[PDB]
Amino acid sequence: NPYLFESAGFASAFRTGEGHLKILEKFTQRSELFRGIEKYRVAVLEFEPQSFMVPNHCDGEVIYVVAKGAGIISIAEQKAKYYFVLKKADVKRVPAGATIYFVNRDANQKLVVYVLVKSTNAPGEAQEYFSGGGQNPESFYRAFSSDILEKAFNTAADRLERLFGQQKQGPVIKASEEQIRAISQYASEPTAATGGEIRGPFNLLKGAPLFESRFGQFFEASPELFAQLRDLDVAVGYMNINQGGMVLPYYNTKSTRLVMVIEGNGRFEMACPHAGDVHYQKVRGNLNVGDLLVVPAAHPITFTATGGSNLRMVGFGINAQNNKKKFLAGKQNIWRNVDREAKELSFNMPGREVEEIFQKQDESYFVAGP
Ligand SMILES: O=C(O)c1ccccc1O
Ligand SMILES: [Cl-]
Ligand SMILES: [Cu+]
Ligand code: NA
Repeated sequence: NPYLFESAGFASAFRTGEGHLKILEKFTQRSELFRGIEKYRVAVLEFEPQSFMVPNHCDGEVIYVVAKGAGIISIAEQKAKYYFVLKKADVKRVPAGATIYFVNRDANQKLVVYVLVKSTNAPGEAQEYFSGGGQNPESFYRAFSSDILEKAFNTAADRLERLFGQQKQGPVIKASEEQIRAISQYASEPTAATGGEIRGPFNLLKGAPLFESRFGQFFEASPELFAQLRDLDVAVGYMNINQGGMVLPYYNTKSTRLVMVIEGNGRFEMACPHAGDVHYQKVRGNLNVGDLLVVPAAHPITFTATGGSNLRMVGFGINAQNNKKKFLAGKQNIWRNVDREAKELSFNMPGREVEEIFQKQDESYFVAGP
């Protein structure tokens, strides 16, 4: 099964006592089937209580989704400073090359963010550039010659050796309660909101889901409605399947989805046709917290919640503009927009009987699972 990337298969670019980054392999290293998603990476960042990330920029465009906890993100640009508060299920776009850091200000709970990265240059390559730090993480200022740094900073070499030579604790480090309180104060300060500014986070569970029943909900932030997604042609979806529920089988017309488990457990089945006559392989598996599943566009799929909790999933939708979900069963489904004769011809069954079978399910979207 090339579609399922267990959390264990993720690579760990850094790990400290205060945090870690896990990132998926370039999808094209797994399979040539993934040439369509070559520009994209998925990562998980975790911060321990009272932690701070050394300032750095990512060369890729980034979307962060808060999976667990609470915190702050700050952004330092040439001509602007931002602070935003991050809560569970908030989503935040960070422009490529923006210098950022995070703070987990909570004393007890980890802050866990799931990350989509879209490359701009070579497909799928993603790198952090530590402006902060010194020895570990290595600051990029150490790449420049001393004669250059001295002129640039108008300072003697010995002050610069001290400046870039004392950080050794790695990319995520402890911050004191007091340091945190002071950053919290700077973050709560009112600013002048301009046009052209980086936009703050939006809650994915805000307002009305795109569809629901008693057994689940699908929320989505589409690129049509969110300018900070529009230029990447990305949608962010949130699937909340009630304990013991399922989503009815469906396909996305246009948009391949990179699906990460937030909470709970489940399983899935997908149909995949990837000259003799077309055959659809059964792609099947289980899902745990932190797993990634690639759901290619046009592929029929169902997710089943298993265990004693809801199955909660976030999906990064690519090529998302005008995407729709075609449901394959339930009251509201594609066959409602097919007339009798075509049902009859299609299944070689008298048409009224096809209608009867297709209308037995009075519920839509989500139902009691097997
Ligand atoms: O949009 C999807 O098909 C999807 C599926 C599972 C989880 C989140 C999602 O956005
Ligand atoms: Cl017939
Ligand atoms: Cu396929
Ligand atoms: Na017929």
